[PDB]
Amino acid sequence: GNAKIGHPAPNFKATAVMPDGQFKDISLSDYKGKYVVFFFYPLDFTFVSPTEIIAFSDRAEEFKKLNCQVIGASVDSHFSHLAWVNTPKKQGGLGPMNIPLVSDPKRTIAQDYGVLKADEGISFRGLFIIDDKGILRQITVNDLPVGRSVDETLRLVQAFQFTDKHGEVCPA
Amino acid sequence: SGNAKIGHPAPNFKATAVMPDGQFKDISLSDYKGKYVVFFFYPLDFTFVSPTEIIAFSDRAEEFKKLNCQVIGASVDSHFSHLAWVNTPKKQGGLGPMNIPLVSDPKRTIAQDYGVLKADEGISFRGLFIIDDKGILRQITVNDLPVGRSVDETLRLVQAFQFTDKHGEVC
Ligand SMILES: *C1=C2C(=CC(=O)C(O)=C2C)[C@]2(C)CC[C@@]3(C)[C@@H]4C[C@](C)(C(=O)O)CC[C@]4(C)CC[C@]3(C)C2=C1
Ligand SMILES: *C1=C2C(=CC(=O)C(O)=C2C)[C@]2(C)CC[C@@]3(C)[C@@H]4C[C@](C)(C(=O)O)CC[C@]4(C)CC[C@]3(C)C2=C1
Repeated sequence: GNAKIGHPAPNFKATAVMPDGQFKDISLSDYKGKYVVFFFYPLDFTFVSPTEIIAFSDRAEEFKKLNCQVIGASVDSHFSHLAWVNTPKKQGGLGPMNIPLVSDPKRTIAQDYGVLKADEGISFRGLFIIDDKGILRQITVNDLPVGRSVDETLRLVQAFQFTDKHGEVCPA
Repeated sequence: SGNAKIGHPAPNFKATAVMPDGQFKDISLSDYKGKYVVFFFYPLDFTFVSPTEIIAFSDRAEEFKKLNCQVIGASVDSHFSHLAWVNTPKKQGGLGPMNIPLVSDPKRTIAQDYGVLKADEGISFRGLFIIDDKGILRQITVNDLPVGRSVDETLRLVQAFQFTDKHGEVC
């Protein structure tokens, strides 16, 4: 792929299901000026991914206080994403979302980020931290069965922002 | 770039390491088949953020041993540089005695194989890799230089891969 630490994160333009439940075409570059956590999950209607997606959505306000946009993505269609959102939470659905979910049906976004599992056409569990100038700061890739931690992601986002700011702090 | 791919054999290496007993030894990743491995890079010796990470992994090595997991650190510095840093007491800014081996990658080929060499600076990013007991790469972590890693998160990951190893085995 083309995701390199210290280089601009690969842009994308893709259809996402938005928190209001409608579809919108969004780009990574829409979020310049804010940190971005961009994470891939393999497929909709699976059993590890919902724990992660719901945790990032549930805790979205902790990312907003860090001026950080969270974006999820999978190769499944945006229609499939919405179907999972609309499945009742008590029956296994995602329920209402506080984060957008991108659809990568051509697999080009997962390829650009180096996380496509080529022999199956789905993404590994890749997570990327992109700073407010668009520069990639952190790469995380898990094999399919093992989920990610919102606590760890918050730790990293905050730590990068602190080290970003150290040199402009008042010298008193 | 690099040859580290999830679900494929982790790139092998053979390199001089400073072992916990203070001796040099040429070791290979394949020496540790039968154990999980946490293999982590740091940019260079005698720095500020890196010793806190290295000491944290060394101090907590028993928690990895209980998971049948070997921890190995690495940088492009010479094996003499590693040994001098170990022989510098922690209270004077050194590493002090270590419970983990520290690999020397002076030709930068290990960092290149793992995709973590920072071009034109000749140092590695803060890369960390989790390799299972069959030598297969399960997890990739790469931090830009300013931000360190968490032993807690690394243990959570090792535990989680070992958990999922307990179902779905075909052979
Ligand atoms: C941080 C602060 C400063 C004052 C201050 O009241 C304050 O609240 C904060 C947080 C000082 C000490 C004030 C003076 C400057 C800003 C100077 C002066 C300079 C001409 C300016 O006014 O912008 C240029 C910047 C410079 C040299 C650095 C910061 C600070 C020393 C300063 C930072
Ligand atoms: C599991 C598998 C094996 C191959 C394989 O392609 C595969 O998909 C799975 C799930 C191997 C590596 C194949 C060879 C055997 C089956 C051997 C050979 C043996 C003669 C047989 O054919 O059954 C006897 C069993 C033996 C020695 C152990 C398993 C495996 C090494 C194997 C398991």
